[PDB]
Amino acid sequence: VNSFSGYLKLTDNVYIKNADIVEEAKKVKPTVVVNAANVYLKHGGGVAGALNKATNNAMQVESDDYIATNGPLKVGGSCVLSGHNLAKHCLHVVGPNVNKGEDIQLLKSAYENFNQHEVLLAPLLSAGIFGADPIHSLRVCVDTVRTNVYLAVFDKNLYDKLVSSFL
Ligand SMILES: Cc1oc(=O)oc1CSc1ncnc2[nH]cnc12
Repeated sequence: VNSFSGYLKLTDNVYIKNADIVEEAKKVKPTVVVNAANVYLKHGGGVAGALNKATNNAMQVESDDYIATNGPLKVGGSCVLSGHNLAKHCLHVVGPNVNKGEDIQLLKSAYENFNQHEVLLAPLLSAGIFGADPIHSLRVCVDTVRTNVYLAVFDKNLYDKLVSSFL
């Protein structure tokens, strides 16, 4: 038993809800919240901008030191950093950005990072401003992640479409 509430169960291990991931993190304080990161951990907009704003820019400060020490992530890769006031940990995962021409097959590799964590609160990777088809992202999530994932979909219209079209 865990504290996630109001989710629709899609599969044995995947759950979905129309929610703001920032507000969901602040209420659940999950062990892991996933950020829709880029390789530079520049948290400007989308999910990343919103999570970082909710940390009063502490996520960005921590991220800049991480990059200064380690260099950029790989597309499809991840790193674990602090969850600040939102979660114990933040798993920063880089899905391919279609608006940069990145290979969409890297979406499966990106979701594989979720399997290193028993339970996660997450957005759909490569959705929103990363330009991928969210229906496809949900399919890859279901077919790749084996651990327990709670997906927050900000937009109510998209949430309903994701549920209604789910196979
Ligand atoms: C736009 C975007 O940018 C990013 O990096 O990921 C996403 C995923 S959609 C999203 N955008 C904002 N708040 C949310 N809460 C739950 N899903 C979302």
